[PDB]
Amino acid sequence: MKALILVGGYGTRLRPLTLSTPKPLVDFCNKPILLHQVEALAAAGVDHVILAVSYMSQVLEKEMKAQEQRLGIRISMSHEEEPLGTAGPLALARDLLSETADPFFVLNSDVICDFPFQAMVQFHRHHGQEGSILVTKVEEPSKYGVVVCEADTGRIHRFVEKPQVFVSNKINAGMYILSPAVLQRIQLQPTSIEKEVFPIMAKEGQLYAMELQGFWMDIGQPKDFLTGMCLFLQSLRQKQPERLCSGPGIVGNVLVDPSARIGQNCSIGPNVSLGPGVVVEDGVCIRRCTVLRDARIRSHSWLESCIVGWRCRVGQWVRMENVTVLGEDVIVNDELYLNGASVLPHKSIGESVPEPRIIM
Amino acid sequence: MKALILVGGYGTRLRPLTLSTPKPLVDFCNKPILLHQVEALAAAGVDHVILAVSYMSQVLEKEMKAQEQRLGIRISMSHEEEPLGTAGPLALARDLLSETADPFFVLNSDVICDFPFQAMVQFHRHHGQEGSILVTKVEEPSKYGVVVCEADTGRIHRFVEKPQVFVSNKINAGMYILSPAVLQRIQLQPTSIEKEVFPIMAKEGQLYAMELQGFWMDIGQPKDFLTGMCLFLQSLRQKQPERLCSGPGIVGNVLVDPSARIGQNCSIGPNVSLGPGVVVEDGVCIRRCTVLRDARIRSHSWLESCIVGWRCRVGQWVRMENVTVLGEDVIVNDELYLNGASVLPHKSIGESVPEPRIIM
Ligand SMILES: Nc1nc2c(ncn2[C@@H]2O[C@H](COP(=O)(O)OP(=O)(O)O[C@H]3O[C@H](CO)[C@@H](O)[C@H](O)[C@@H]3O)[C@@H](O)[C@H]2O)c(=O)[nH]1
Ligand SMILES: Nc1nc2c(ncn2[C@@H]2O[C@H](COP(=O)(O)OP(=O)(O)O[C@H]3O[C@H](CO)[C@@H](O)[C@H](O)[C@@H]3O)[C@@H](O)[C@H]2O)c(=O)[nH]1
Ligand SMILES: [Mg+2]
Ligand SMILES: [Mg+2]
Repeated sequence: MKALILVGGYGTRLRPLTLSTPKPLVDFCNKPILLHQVEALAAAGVDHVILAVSYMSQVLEKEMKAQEQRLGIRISMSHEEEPLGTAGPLALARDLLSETADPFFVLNSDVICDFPFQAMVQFHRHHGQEGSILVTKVEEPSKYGVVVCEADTGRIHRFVEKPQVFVSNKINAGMYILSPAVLQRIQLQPTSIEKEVFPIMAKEGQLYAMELQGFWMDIGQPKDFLTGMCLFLQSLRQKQPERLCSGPGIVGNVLVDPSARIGQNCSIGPNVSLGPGVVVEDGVCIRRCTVLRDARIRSHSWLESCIVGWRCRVGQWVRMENVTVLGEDVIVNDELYLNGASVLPHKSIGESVPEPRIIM
Repeated sequence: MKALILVGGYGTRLRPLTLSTPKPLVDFCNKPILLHQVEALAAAGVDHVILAVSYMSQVLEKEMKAQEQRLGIRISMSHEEEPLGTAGPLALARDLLSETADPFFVLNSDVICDFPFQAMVQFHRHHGQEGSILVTKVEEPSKYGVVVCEADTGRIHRFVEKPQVFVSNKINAGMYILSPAVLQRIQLQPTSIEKEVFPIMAKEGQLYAMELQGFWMDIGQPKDFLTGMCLFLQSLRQKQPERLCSGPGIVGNVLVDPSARIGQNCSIGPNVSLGPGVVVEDGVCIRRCTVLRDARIRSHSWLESCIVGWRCRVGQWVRMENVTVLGEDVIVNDELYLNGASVLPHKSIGESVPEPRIIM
């Protein structure tokens, strides 16, 4: 029983945080998102997880080394001297997938959702064919590829990976189960699975469609990070009300790390996740924001729908709103108004930005 | 000796403040604008003052006779039916100035400066002509009437109401002394004094000029009101350093009324005048602003180059900048941003203003 994760890649959409660390390694509610996916695969029970590293590949490999001994599950990397796309890692790991005649999971690392994994392999055993997709309805189609879905069998009549304005509402949830019979069709050259093998596979009608229960979201865009974090905090309050912090100054659904410190006389708005090692001073209001690790936020400041990078210092009386992303080790001077600014790492801002723009 | 102050002008430039209370009654460094002038006229030793205001406002009619026994000098007013310009007040009040053969003072209500009234009056007694003006050098002469001064004879060759050709650098500063004789040049019919009667007086040579010493500023405009306040605070620091409030949480030239209450752990920036009865909470940073009376500013908020009207309640974590003006009885919700927003009285605001505009 082996599962595949397309880790790495460039991650060009989440850019001001992915300049410093790779996209699977960024902290989504005090844990990396790849860590969430491998907790799900370890909870389902998988001996071997194959993982492809096309990016930095030091500081992604050492964390997998460390996490193998905490999970107790054997992990493998495959990497490549050139980017094989998202299809080509199947052809690279074809032998280590081919020695066992088991169906294998295929996951995108940016996807966070409730994980239907072994209900999905029961679905795959029921219909009996080679390829199963996950499908979730999403309001805007053009973000993510769309499938045509029928009633009982769920056989996909027609596939298209880049949607038109009104072609369909059901979106590919980016989570697949592939048999060993499909890697004989894939080639060694760098291709992309979401467009090459799915169109030709949709010609035969071997693809079937598994629905999802709830809160499917990608974290690839920096806005999508925030709304997916809000959805995950809601569903975490559903499942584990224990874990969310309750306090008199805390309103809504707030997740605080133990090493994080909250100064008194301050309000924490809804849907806020505080990383490990942060310190929030007296009289700070922060709503719908994600603060990563070791970040200091000074007194009398207001932050709303923002992402604060690692080792960031926010001055006093700073107002940040509208998806202002701060890179790693960014120092913000006091009495500044940031609206919509994505700030590149190791930068300091002298003056306020009134409009959304990228600060180099 | 008599003195005529021109008030008029319900809607000249201080508009959200004048919607509630007439222009000479609003507070400028914890004193009304008229009260600065009539205190300087008491220091001049004038015997009777008369204000010509084209509207009968009942509250100021209470105020003047309430003031005149502390002042020691009787105060009268003169009301015209339709506004006769700025000369018609002198023509309508001709009898009170013509009954005694002494020079009389003419003032504008918006002009505030150090008033050199004994030096001015002697200067008029020494030169002995029909009218003496006070001029001052300003960087931009376009807004003001600009005189040409002869060297050491203070005689004015030319008086133009407006420039547009840069006749000179020195401007009329709103300070006239007029003889009884020039009473018969004016007519009861509506006209304007600085447009009409000064030019033909300067053609003869009866107009004379004296240059002020320091910090002339108009406070007609609200943007001009703030810089006039910041300039008066520095000159008042030179004159009365012990009147200006000093403290560890207080930075720069700050004038605090003893009834005002300032909370703990907050930094009052430079050039800030607080009204009587204001309440400043914890962590409020106020720079270059003027807070009128009974106005409460809640905690953790930042205000910079702003005017706060009477009986105002400002929410927490609010950021106000770019010369914003609140009218009377204005309540601002918490976590808002006001940039350039001029606000009408008795209006509550529940949205942030991104750009300068007027809110009704
Ligand atoms: N090793 C390797 N991995 C890669 C490469 N390119 C992409 N990957 C992995 O492939 C996954 C998807 O890549 P994206 O480029 O972020 O995909 P997308 O534009 O968001 O669209 C795809 O994902 C959506 C769901 O997240 C799908 O809905 C959509 O149809 C499509 O499959 C990511 O986790 C990334 O790590 C590569 O060149 N090399
Ligand atoms: N009674 C009455 N008084 C008036 C009227 N109009 C103006 N006043 C008063 O006359 C003074 C001048 O009015 P403004 O219209 O505001 O003049 P300005 O644009 O500021 O220019 C004048 O004053 C400048 C200094 O403040 C001068 O530099 C300039 O030469 C000019 O005289 C103010 O005190 C105003 O209250 C009126 O129609 N009737
Ligand atoms: Mg993606
Ligand atoms: Mg003016």
